[PDB]
Amino acid sequence: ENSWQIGPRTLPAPSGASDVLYNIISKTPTPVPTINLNLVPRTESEWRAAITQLDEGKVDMAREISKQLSVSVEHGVIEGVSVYYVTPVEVAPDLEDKLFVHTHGGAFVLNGGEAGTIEAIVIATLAKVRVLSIDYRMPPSHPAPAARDDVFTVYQHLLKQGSAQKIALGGSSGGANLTMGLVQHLIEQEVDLPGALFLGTPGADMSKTGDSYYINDGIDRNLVTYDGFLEAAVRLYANGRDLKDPLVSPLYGDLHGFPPTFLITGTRDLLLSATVRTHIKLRQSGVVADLFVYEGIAHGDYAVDLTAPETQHAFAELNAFLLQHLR
Amino acid sequence: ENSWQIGPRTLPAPSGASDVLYNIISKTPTPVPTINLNLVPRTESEWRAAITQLDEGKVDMAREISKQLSVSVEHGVIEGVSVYYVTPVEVAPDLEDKLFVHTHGGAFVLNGGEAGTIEAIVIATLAKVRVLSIDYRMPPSHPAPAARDDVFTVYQHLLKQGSAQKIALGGSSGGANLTMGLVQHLIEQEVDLPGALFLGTPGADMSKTGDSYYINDGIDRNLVTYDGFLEAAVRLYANGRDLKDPLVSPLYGDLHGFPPTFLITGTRDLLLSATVRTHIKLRQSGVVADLFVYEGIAHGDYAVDLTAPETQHAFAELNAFLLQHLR
Ligand code: NA
Ligand code: NA
Ligand code: NA
Ligand code: NA
Repeated sequence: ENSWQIGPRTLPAPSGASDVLYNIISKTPTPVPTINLNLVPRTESEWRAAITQLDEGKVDMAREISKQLSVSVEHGVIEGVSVYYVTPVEVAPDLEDKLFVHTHGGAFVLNGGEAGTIEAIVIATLAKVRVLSIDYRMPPSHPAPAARDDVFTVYQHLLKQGSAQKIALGGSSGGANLTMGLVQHLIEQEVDLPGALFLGTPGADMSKTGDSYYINDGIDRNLVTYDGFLEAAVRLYANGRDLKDPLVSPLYGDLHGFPPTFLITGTRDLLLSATVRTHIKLRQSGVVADLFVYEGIAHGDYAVDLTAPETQHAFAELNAFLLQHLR
Repeated sequence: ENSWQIGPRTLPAPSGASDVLYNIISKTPTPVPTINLNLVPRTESEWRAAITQLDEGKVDMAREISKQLSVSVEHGVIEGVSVYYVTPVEVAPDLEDKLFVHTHGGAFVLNGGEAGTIEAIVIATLAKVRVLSIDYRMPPSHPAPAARDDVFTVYQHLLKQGSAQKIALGGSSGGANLTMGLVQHLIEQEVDLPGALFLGTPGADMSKTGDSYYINDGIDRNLVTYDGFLEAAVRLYANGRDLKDPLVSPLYGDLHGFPPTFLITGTRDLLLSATVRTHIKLRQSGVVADLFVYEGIAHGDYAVDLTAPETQHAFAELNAFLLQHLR
């Protein structure tokens, strides 16, 4: 109760953002925290229903972007793990022998299958690099650490094929969580590390620790609130582990030895704190880490409209970051 | 009215911050907007009283830190401009021939005289570099562009003595504003630029534009709110100019050609948006710009307690930043 009671605030669309983002936000209704507050699956069957509902239309969006941008998206399997090969029409000359291994976002149970390729498609086209998106097994059907295992399995296979230094690894939210956890494991096991990491709005701390969980409650148009669904998803993922257990919230683990890391979030992101806390911990641990925070941007909004100047800039920066660090 | 109405929120002290910062925040009472809402000087006499009131105790803190850290703070005059030579006991070997020219924060009327040396002392001692803090003339007695002129006068004098490349320039809030405006002037006039800039919580856009003005209203324990005093101070500074005039809000000006820039802010900063929008605009303009956002930190909180790990880290990064860019 040493906490602050903040009165109601009024939040206008941000004229500081691009016209594209300003218009997106301006057309977004005030986020409604009761939906996510009331979406609390308890049974595996309720989970399957919630998940389907939340994933609705994702595949359609993915294919639409793919067709429009001439991105090839092809399902395959690597050592039993579902993957998607995502090839853009233009691969940067110096990224021609490089690979971006992508781990999709969503809160640990979302974006299975082709639904998870949206961000991979964005990265592929705009960062001009081939992407391999890992369709890792998720709860409720496949409790942790099935997802962790899948990412590790694909990564190990890739190292049989070529140098880890030519590989970038990452993604957003829950996938960024697996990415951080994987890298920590690799460092422990003295396995070769990726040449670079991408952590977009990472689910780095899934306990309700972080200013933005409180400050941006009702302000992040996508996650809206930690309470209800997100916490339930986190707890499903945690599978009995403490939420500050580094296996659940990798921010609490050691970040020394991390490859150069690129992080992105925005002023309205519920995971803004998770992101900047991670960026700071990386820097404090002697890691090259570049942070980008976009005015107006909520969780994942940097990869929702390819015409946003924010998005075009962000991935042009990612491209430059991959050119600098991958070899 | 395309705005979102956000319900009241509860903001606990941030466990993700350092213990030092957590205890500082935890001991800070809920910010109270009404005070700054009611502090609205209209007359020059009322300004002088408001300013005196707000500056109260600053010199004492400056002197206390100085003594405690063995920092020499010496008043002088350069071409008629009041300055403070701030010399730390330890200057980094490769910063021995370098100089950090500091422009104090406060909202355009505050921290005159020795009161302005606090951040200079923190920078000098933690970044291990000599600081020359410019005590520029401010409203109400000296309307803009007196401050602008004073900073330019000192800078021009310094270029007569040595290479601009050996000089870093910057500070926070209002001073950061002058810094941005000065560099834009220098670029226009084809004058040699500093080797590096420091923009802490910059007053880069002083119109009420920026998510953080709204999101962090009542959450920044220092500025608290834009309404009332801060707006009054901005308008006094503007002196009839539009608040988006680049001479008032340099974010709106051209940032191409800027030297490498180091920016710092935090999750609770009312000027978080000003900061990240500047960082993004700099990066979009081909400028080297490194952003640091600290969980829990509000306007200027990165230079308020030298024992905070946030502060120690931030200025160790600044040190590394100056070592890389000054030559
Ligand atoms: Na930024
Ligand atoms: Na001031
Ligand atoms: Na002054
Ligand atoms: Na940060």
